[PDB]
Amino acid sequence: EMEKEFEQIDKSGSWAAIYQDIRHEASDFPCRVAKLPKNKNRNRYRDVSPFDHSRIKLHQEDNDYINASLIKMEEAQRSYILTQGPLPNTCGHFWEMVWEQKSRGVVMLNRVMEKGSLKCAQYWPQKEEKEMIFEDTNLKLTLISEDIKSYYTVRQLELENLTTQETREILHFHYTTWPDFGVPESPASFLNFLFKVRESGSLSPEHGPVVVHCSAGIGRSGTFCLADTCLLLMDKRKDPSSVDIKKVLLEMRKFRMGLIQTADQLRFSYLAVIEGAKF
Ligand SMILES: [Cl-]
Ligand SMILES: [Cl-]
Ligand SMILES: [Cl-]
Ligand SMILES: [Cl-]
Ligand SMILES: [Cl-]
Ligand SMILES: [Cl-]
Ligand SMILES: [Cl-]
Repeated sequence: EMEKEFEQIDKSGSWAAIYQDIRHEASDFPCRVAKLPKNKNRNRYRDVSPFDHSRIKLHQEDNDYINASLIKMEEAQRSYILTQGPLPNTCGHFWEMVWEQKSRGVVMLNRVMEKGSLKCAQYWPQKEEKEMIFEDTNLKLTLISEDIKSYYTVRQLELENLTTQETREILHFHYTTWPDFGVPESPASFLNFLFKVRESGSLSPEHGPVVVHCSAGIGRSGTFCLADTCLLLMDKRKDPSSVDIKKVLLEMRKFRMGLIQTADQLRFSYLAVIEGAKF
């Protein structure tokens, strides 16, 4: 069904058209907090801001602002936090958010440097013996171990609230092979990656929402949540063919602007849902 639609769209060369339809129909809500002068250095891209209604609020007495959005997919029964790649001055805020929201997993869809350009701060420790302390938010972060595979890495991180000395194990799922240009030829690796995250238990309702990010937290990140949600709906719905990817994406864009940044990413999402459903 979705296969047929895909084939027709591919044949017609109309991905760019469908995508522009989505941009035109997308929700528009205020982002007043994100745009306050005092928050200028908390935003990686001035063009990418969380809506006020869905933004994640930090709990400590300071400025509560982080560029992150709660995407709550009611029918699919899953929530995600989408956020930008942390900046050098917001790494403490990032881990404060993970703590306060009770996240079990963090999903990273970029390399820290791509095409020789910085897309994200080095917000986790690369070496066991060199832990990170975030003094502003009073958190400690230690690399316990990592499982480096050919197309992704999973790291076992220990996050300690230095105030209470409570510790939590955070799983860091790092997809390291997203192409420098465009999207993956095949969704196979991306899909295997998604299934790994699912198998880990990180997406379970017993935990706080998974934190998903790329550089701006809308493009590859959008692809990840969109595919996951659509596959959920297909599995749950009485009539699995009734899942409309464009409608699902518009629903998600009620919670964060700009999800899926290109027609190629839209096409890739279709591809991934189709292939994933077969599995
Ligand atoms: Cl201000
Ligand atoms: Cl990296
Ligand atoms: Cl490449
Ligand atoms: Cl699942
Ligand atoms: Cl990115
Ligand atoms: Cl639908
Ligand atoms: Cl857009």
